[PDB]
Amino acid sequence: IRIFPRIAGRSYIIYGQTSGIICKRMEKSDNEFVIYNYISEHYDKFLKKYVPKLYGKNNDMLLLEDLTYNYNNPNVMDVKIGARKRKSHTSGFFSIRGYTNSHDYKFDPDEYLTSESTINHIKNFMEAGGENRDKTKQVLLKWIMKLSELANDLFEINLKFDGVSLIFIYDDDCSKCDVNVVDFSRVKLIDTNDQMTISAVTNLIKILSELADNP
Ligand SMILES: O=P(O)(O)O[C@@H]1[C@@H](OP(=O)(O)O)[C@H](OP(=O)(O)O)[C@@H](O)[C@H](OP(=O)(O)O)[C@H]1OP(=O)(O)O
Ligand SMILES: Nc1ncnc2c1ncn2[C@@H]1O[C@H](COP(=O)(O)OP(=O)(O)O)[C@@H](O)[C@H]1O
Ligand SMILES: [Mg+2]
Ligand SMILES: [Mg+2]
Repeated sequence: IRIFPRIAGRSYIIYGQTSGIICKRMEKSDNEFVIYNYISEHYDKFLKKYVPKLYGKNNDMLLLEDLTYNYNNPNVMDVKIGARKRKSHTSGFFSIRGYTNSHDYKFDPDEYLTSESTINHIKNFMEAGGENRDKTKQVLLKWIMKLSELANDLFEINLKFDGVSLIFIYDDDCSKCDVNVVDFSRVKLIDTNDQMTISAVTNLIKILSELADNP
């Protein structure tokens, strides 16, 4: 058994016994599985664009696509865009839960931040990408392109995305990047769209667009 280098969460996550798969234990209920299936049947396009593939279930374990698999030198950031259980967001509209090398910058997931500190932590996450500005702003722009489409699509989806995170990834060489939505354990059916979750994504798009544009 090989422990998966998580960025955040308390969940039991291991490498699969084969390439490109992780096993996440459903700790408290099978609700994450129920919600993958429900999204599979009602919003399959959403599942295809924005969510790691669910290959299968093994008792309490989900076999998930390893979002880090195709990266020589992956940098990962977990941002919670869904509602916290109780507790307000550490950055108002969202909470950064962790990032690759966040220890080196004295990052603390319990610390409520100003806009300045929030933006500095995202700048911190981007430092591994090096001083070549053209290729780091390409990463920012590919993230903005997918996040924009996600915020657009969220208006047409009647789910409360309580607890869901965005996983931002980029390779050290800035050759490759992505962002995807994870963690549906606390997602709920509702009769409208999720304005809190949409505001989290639009606020991130704002921050990233400010970085992509600064000189
Ligand atoms: O991620 P969602 O679901 O929102 O809730 C998590 C909660 O976050 P928030 O909701 O308070 O942000 C964490 O509290 P934090 O240390 O961040 O204050 C809990 O430690 C964690 O429960 P744990 O697994 O530790 O028992 C929850 O996950 P779960 O309920 O899916 O297990
Ligand atoms: N499919 C995935 N591929 C790669 N890393 C993942 C994947 N899903 C989760 N992770 C990693 O695991 C961490 C916790 O994921 P999450 O599903 O939110 O667990 P929890 O429900 O315990 O919060 C993330 O911060 C990320 O580092
Ligand atoms: Mg989580
Ligand atoms: Mg969870």
